[PDB]
Amino acid sequence: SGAIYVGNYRVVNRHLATHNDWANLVWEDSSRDLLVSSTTAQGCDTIARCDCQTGVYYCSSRRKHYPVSFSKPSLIFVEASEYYPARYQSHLMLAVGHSEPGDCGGILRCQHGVVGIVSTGGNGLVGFADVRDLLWLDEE
Ligand SMILES: Cn1nc(C(N)=O)c2ccccc21
Ligand SMILES: [Zn+2]
Repeated sequence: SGAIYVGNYRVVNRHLATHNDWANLVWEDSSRDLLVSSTTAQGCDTIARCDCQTGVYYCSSRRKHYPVSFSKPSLIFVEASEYYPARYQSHLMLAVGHSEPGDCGGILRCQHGVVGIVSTGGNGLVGFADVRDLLWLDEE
């Protein structure tokens, strides 16, 4: 579980989005597992714009922030989980590290701020959904 609070926008895993998220929707994408909803207050998190392939993510199923090297945002295949079956997901960066399904929402961060959130993985791999290619999050 976890969200990005960038201004009056809550960024969540689409598969973990609440009735309130859909009742106050902005943008969503099934192939990216990303949903942005509206908020009644500006947030405490800033977004990264960069091509960094290193940072740190929160792994809830360890209560640890792990340093990680991670791929650039691109197309990958995922295996069956509690939410989705074995499918492909886009704009998804991968790294070596522990992730279960419940680790989704945990933030990934580089020097430039928030890179994205846990969304995918398996077999000592963790997959992050990129929010760096969503520049509109900073404004409006
Ligand atoms: C981080 N993570 N997200 C999923 C998913 N949404 O299917 C997954 C599945 C297996 C292992 C790790 C995983
Ligand atoms: Zn950075």
